[PDB]
Amino acid sequence: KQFAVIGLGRFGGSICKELHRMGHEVLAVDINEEKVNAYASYATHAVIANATEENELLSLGIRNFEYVIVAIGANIQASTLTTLLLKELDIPNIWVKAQNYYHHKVLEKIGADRIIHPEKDMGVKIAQSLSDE
Amino acid sequence: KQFAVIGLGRFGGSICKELHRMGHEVLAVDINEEKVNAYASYATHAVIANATEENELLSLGIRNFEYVIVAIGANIQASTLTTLLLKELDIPNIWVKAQNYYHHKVLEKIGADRIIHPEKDMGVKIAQSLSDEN
Amino acid sequence: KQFAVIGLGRFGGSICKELHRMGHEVLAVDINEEKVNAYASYATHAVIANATEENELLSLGIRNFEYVIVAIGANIQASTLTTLLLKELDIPNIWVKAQNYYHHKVLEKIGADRIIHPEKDMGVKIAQSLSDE
Amino acid sequence: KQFAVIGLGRFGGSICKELHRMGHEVLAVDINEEKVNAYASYATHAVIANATEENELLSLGIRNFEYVIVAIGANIQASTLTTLLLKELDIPNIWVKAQNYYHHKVLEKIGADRIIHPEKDMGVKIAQSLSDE
Amino acid sequence: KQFAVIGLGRFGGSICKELHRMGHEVLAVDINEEKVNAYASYATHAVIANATEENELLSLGIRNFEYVIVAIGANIQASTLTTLLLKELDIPNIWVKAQNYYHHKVLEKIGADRIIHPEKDMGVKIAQSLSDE
Amino acid sequence: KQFAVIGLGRFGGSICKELHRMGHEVLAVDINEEKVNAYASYATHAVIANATEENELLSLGIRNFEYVIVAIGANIQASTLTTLLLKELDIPNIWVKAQNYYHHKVLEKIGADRIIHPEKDMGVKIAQSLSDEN
Amino acid sequence: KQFAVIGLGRFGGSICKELHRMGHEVLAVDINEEKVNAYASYATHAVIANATEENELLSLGIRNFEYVIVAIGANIQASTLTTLLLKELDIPNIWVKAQNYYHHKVLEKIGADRIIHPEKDMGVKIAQSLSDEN
Amino acid sequence: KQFAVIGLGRFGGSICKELHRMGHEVLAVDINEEKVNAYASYATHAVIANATEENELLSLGIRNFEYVIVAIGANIQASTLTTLLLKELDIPNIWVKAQNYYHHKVLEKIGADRIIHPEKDMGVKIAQSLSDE
Ligand SMILES: Nc1ncnc2c1ncn2[C@@H]1O[C@H](COP(=O)(O)OP(=O)(O)O)[C@@H](O)[C@H]1O
Ligand SMILES: Nc1ncnc2c1ncn2[C@@H]1O[C@H](COP(=O)(O)OP(=O)(O)O)[C@@H](O)[C@H]1O
Ligand SMILES: Nc1ncnc2c1ncn2[C@@H]1O[C@H](COP(=O)(O)OP(=O)(O)O)[C@@H](O)[C@H]1O
Ligand SMILES: Nc1ncnc2c1ncn2[C@@H]1O[C@H](COP(=O)(O)OP(=O)(O)O)[C@@H](O)[C@H]1O
Ligand SMILES: Nc1ncnc2c1ncn2[C@@H]1O[C@H](COP(=O)(O)OP(=O)(O)O)[C@@H](O)[C@H]1O
Ligand SMILES: Nc1ncnc2c1ncn2[C@@H]1O[C@H](COP(=O)(O)OP(=O)(O)O)[C@@H](O)[C@H]1O
Ligand SMILES: Nc1ncnc2c1ncn2[C@@H]1O[C@H](COP(=O)(O)OP(=O)(O)O)[C@@H](O)[C@H]1O
Ligand SMILES: Nc1ncnc2c1ncn2[C@@H]1O[C@H](COP(=O)(O)OP(=O)(O)O)[C@@H](O)[C@H]1O
Repeated sequence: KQFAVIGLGRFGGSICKELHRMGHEVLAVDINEEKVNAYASYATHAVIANATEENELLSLGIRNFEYVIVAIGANIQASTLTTLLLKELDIPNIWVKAQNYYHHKVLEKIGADRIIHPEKDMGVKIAQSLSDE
Repeated sequence: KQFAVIGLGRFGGSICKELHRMGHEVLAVDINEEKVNAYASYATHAVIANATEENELLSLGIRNFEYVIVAIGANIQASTLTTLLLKELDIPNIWVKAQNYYHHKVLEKIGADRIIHPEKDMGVKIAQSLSDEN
Repeated sequence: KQFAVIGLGRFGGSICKELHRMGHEVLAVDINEEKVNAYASYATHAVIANATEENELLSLGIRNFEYVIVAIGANIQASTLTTLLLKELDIPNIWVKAQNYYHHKVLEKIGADRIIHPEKDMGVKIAQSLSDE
Repeated sequence: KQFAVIGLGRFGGSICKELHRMGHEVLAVDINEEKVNAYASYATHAVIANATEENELLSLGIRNFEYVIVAIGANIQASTLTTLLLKELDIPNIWVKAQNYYHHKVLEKIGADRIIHPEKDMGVKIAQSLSDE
Repeated sequence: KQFAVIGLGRFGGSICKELHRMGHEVLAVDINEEKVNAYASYATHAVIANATEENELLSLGIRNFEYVIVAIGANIQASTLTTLLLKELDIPNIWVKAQNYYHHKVLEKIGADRIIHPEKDMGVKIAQSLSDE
Repeated sequence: KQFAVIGLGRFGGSICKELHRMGHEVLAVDINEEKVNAYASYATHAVIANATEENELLSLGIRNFEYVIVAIGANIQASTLTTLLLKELDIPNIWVKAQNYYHHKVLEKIGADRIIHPEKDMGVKIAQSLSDEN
Repeated sequence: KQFAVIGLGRFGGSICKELHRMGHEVLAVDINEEKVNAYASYATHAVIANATEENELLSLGIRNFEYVIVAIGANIQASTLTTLLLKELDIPNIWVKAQNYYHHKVLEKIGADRIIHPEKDMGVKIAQSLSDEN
Repeated sequence: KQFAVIGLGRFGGSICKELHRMGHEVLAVDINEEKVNAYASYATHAVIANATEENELLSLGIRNFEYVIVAIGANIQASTLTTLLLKELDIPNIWVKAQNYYHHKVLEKIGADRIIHPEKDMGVKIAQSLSDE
């Protein structure tokens, strides 16, 4: 019921739209103003903020959210830095989207609860569908 | 048992590796020679060919394969052109990886059996996992 | 007499201006509002619409037009998608502007009556002019 | 019979291929080595040279050629500078490919015998074909 | 008394300041807003406009000015295009600042009354001062 | 008759060419070898040397030259360092080309006999020409 | 006890914080207002001023300070010009942070009591630590 | 006696020169060929290699070296990735140069034995020198 998604892109935006359809309260935060306006109606709360600043994260109230999904793409440093800040806020579950194998290793060692690799993870279940078909 | 994957990238390469682990015969075709060499051991047959040429597709024997997966990325025209050629070869099932919404619409109307959107489709099942995780 | 041009750019805009001079009824449709305003006086009907939506095409009345020219440039997917929709509307003649060799092949197989390659096609007639000169 | 084409791109390359088919001697000059290698078999003489340097132009023997076509694209300064050098070499006929309206005006005033606008010029003859059809 | 300077840079700004000290009416036009604000007090009229647009030049009233100095630097195309527009406005005297030898040749042939090369022209008078010293 | 120009660029090269035309002996020194070769015929003596090294300056014989012009551009530190070395060699007249206002202040306080600002100084005489023309 | 630091950056800011911890009176001057506000609590006196203007330096009272540290970075001309002004104010000890080898030479000849090269000087003591660590 | 320095820049190059003077065997590795040539005489072994590739690190023999100093600057990802690879090679002591506070935190959590901040660390000892003076 209490979910937060950081980064409204192809992967992050899809999570907000799907969660909103199921009837869940989702907080969407993104630096780009156009992304927040587009997903303003698809999220319970839409915020234009920078996730790499610890002062803004406290203003949003991320510590309240049990699940935080960091879906920042094409900016690996922002994704790595955001998750490191979230552990200081003792977030119980942090789900991070990885970009490559090296980024996957860094996120694992800095304390990411679950690492998502949308291109690689989709292949291993498309292949599973082929066997079942 | 008879699968063909076109385009050995992040999405296409993952399918070949996973299918090979399960014990399936997979044909891997890619224009780039480095990709084919890397996945030569992970595929039953690895071929360096261009999927946009109908003469090369007949040489491989794609008509034999019941399932063909077009995993070409960052080259939308090659992905669109390859699937159009495959329908001429009366391929029963063609699975195509889409890049954006506009590419999804084009593939649907040209006769793609199943369209895959790895970034968008993963989000709708990650969100499903969140609900099931309470 | 009944012509429709989709995409008011360097190639599409030149067709509307030349046809208007000859005294022909031309319908101009383009997503960009500035392009439609600029060519509003150079076309019998100017419409701000998206050619990739089949609902808007029926509103314009494209099925009435015998000749439809798809002059969309720099957006290959929009050009490919528009021509595929037009064949559903049983348009007799569809002329499409191609961007590269791969786009030329796709348009040919999806049922484009005539494919135009302005950069390549101009070279083969400039060269012809050199021989005649 | 004696033609020279400068810049082996979409427009320049099409002229060399078409002239070669008709059986004409064409000299192809381009800074990029890949372009010259690709069109080496499609031109009687292929040269890797920079057209903005007056010393290299004399080495090629451009003054011998009666017709010189400057098909440099995406580099307006190189196209403008090349044609200015050619007039010093008293080239009888110089055909230049223009990029926009402002480039068309500059080429006209610096002494270009014929200015070609492939995107705009193709539209005025596609529109003519529509009327004749 | 009636002077116009286009481009408020190191060379253009120095002309406005020196002319203002001598008691002359100078119109300063520049695209950058910071440059116009800095030289607003050093010019009789300061305008934020683009010199490459013929519509804006007529609004300023450049045709009234007998002397127009085009001091645009680091943007050779803007400098070349601006002077070509000014000749359409039948400006009696046009003084242009050149960037290199090739730019000097282009400006001379498009009808620049006087071409200024601040780096090169200063050397020929510093050397003259050495002989007189 | 005895002039030395350091830095063969747009400003430094113009001084050597103009002085050579008037019939003066000019020594041209520059780190770049292409610049020295280009201006070898336009100078009585052309030398490929670094002006920031005091050992090379003595080899050239700069102390003999009464007028030394430091026309180094785009390298403010080299221009500032060269003029500081020249004062140790008790050069009577040192003319330096400045790059900006801050560089003008530094050169003035380190003992530059005359500071030249080609972009700014040309404007104040172009403006003077406008007044005399009207 | 009487120290002045000019330029509140990575190097200048570290000096003010460390001196403040030890219990010393430090004057911090910087053109940027955000830097002065950030280090206002870490310095006894924080001033927003330009060090290249001799009128502002007298207002601060730099002549009173025995030690002045010029930690201006990325603006070599400001660093060079500031130290030249300080010698006119007969400052006993002037410590300057250098940017490169050429800037090091200029500062040495204009009368800098001690020149600091944080990147180079840290390497020669990290290497010393390696030898002592066996 | 057995030291390896990765990245021949202002900080890395100073370590190699100082260690070479003291009479120590230093291996210098850098992607840039000019840096390796300049420091070839100042290091016992100079190698042109990429530290982000685990295959090249084994070729050099980094596992033999007890002390490895990662002095990569202006490329934070290369510095972070290199140190992560070194821990797989069970390097006893790894000294890393940090760029900012956020990079300092990441290196600390991924297992850097000692983190060096040349700009910040020099200030705390210059200030110490002032008190002692
Ligand atoms: N520091 C940041 N804080 C919050 N959101 C960010 C930050 N940096 C980037 N983003 C957002 O993350 C999104 C990443 O999208 P993109 O790079 O297109 O790949 P994807 O859509 O797969 O995530 C961007 O839309 C951007 O707005
Ligand atoms: N015409 C083609 N025929 C076969 N394979 C192709 C063709 N064009 C591209 N490919 C392959 O498809 C792959 C696409 O990978 P990429 O663009 O990185 O995205 P992804 O890894 O998500 O597929 C490339 O590795 C390339 O080798
Ligand atoms: N989906 C669309 N529907 C209608 N018009 C479009 C669409 N997408 C782009 N266009 C128009 O097509 C034109 C293409 O112009 P451009 O890309 O500059 O190349 P060209 O001028 O050669 O056509 C654009 O001006 C744009 O307004
Ligand atoms: N200075 C030059 N001299 C000769 N050829 C050039 C020069 N600059 C660019 N070219 C060539 O001109 C060609 C222009 O092609 P491009 O910019 O793709 O547009 P187009 O194909 O329409 O000409 C390039 O392939 C380039 O190799
Ligand atoms: N299209 C334009 N119209 C008017 N002013 C322009 C235009 N383009 C550039 N300028 C101005 O011309 C000035 C050129 O300055 P710069 O490039 O620094 O060299 P300089 O100072 O020697 O002229 C810039 O400050 C810019 O504001
Ligand atoms: N340390 C040095 N000693 C001698 N000459 C130098 C030194 N550094 C640079 N130069 C020369 O000074 C010239 C400066 O030219 P440039 O930077 O193009 O501006 P300008 O042409 O206006 O002087 C360069 O051609 C360079 O060869
Ligand atoms: N003229 C000046 N007077 C005073 N302070 C200055 C002046 N110019 C720059 N500074 C300050 O010096 C600091 C230099 O910091 P920076 O360039 O980041 O490198 P570092 O942090 O290593 O010193 C800047 O924060 C700036 O505020
Ligand atoms: N992947 C890499 N492997 C090895 N060396 C690298 C790599 N990336 C950068 N370097 C080297 O590290 C050096 C960093 O220097 P620089 O960025 O100037 O800052 P500093 O001199 O303070 O280290 C560069 O000279 C570069 O050659």
